[PDB]
Amino acid sequence: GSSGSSGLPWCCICNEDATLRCAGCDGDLYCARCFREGHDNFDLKEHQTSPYHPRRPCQEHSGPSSG
Ligand SMILES: [Zn+2]
Ligand SMILES: [Zn+2]
Repeated sequence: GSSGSSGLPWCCICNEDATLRCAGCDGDLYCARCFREGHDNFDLKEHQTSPYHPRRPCQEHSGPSSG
């Protein structure tokens, strides 16, 4: 498949805030959720991701949170 998405600055899944960039998926920017959701079982062994940093589109100003 080719005709589809081009490359949003946010997660290619939710499009809220991408914090990772999959090289195996054509540099597809993913988040810490959608990614660890599916990109945690497949042959990710090759899908080398990187700490992508967009134009602070949907960034946050707080420390660590749980819950
Ligand atoms: Zn996402
Ligand atoms: Zn991938």
